[PDB]
Amino acid sequence: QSCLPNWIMHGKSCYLFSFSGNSWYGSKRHCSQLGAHLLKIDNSKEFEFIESQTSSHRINAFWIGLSRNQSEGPWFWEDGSAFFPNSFQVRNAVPQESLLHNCVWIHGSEVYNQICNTSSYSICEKEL
Amino acid sequence: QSCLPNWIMHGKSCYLFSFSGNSWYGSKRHCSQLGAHLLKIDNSKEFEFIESQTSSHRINAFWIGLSRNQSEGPWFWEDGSAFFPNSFQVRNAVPQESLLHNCVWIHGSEVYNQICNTSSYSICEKEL
Ligand SMILES: [Mg+2]
Ligand SMILES: [Mg+2]
Repeated sequence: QSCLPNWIMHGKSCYLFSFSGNSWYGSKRHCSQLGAHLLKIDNSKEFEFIESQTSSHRINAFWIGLSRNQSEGPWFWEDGSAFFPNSFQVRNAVPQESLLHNCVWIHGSEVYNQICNTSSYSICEKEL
Repeated sequence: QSCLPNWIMHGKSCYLFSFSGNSWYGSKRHCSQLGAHLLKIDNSKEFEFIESQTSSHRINAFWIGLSRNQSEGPWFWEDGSAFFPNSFQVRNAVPQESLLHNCVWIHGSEVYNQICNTSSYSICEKEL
């Protein structure tokens, strides 16, 4: 099958590495504007491809589709599907106390929680 | 190592799939201006990575670093290196007489010679 201009084909989907700063919120709207969603990392195969591109773009971090309503709350993907530490675990980045670290980005080969209104790059996914 | 934003690491190189129309000439100067060069396909492993991308963007063709000086002359890569058909053969799909189909692009999975001032997309490559 085919992907759109500037989107990368891999596996069961097309991905767009958006080198443009936005909140997680804005990054979520952008992907959806394009008929897509924030990157769901389903399994280690898909993590491996993602990590090959995120680790060659170290200067940037990339919001993904993982979040939680609040600090005590479970992580969930965009489709509402539950999170499994089948590919990565979320590294708690919080310096001290915080109720705001409720959105997830990837940097290099690691995944961190960050403040949702923080500026970062992003990855969009669209299933073939 | 690292690639420039909007470029893609694979094997020993960074690649720019450029979704913008240009003659082979302009594609060549656009690549060189980025400190790169039009795609050189060294082998099957590399050809398979490129074709994974070009086959999912079939609405258009991609200029590469292959071209010749006259119709009855050998193909060479930008670095002035010899063409050998270790990875692909150049398909001649030329419907009438022509002294001008002297530049090479990839379209889908296949490689074709074409008139050089023709507008299509391009691929830049930058070795690691
Ligand atoms: Mg996925
Ligand atoms: Mg090469």
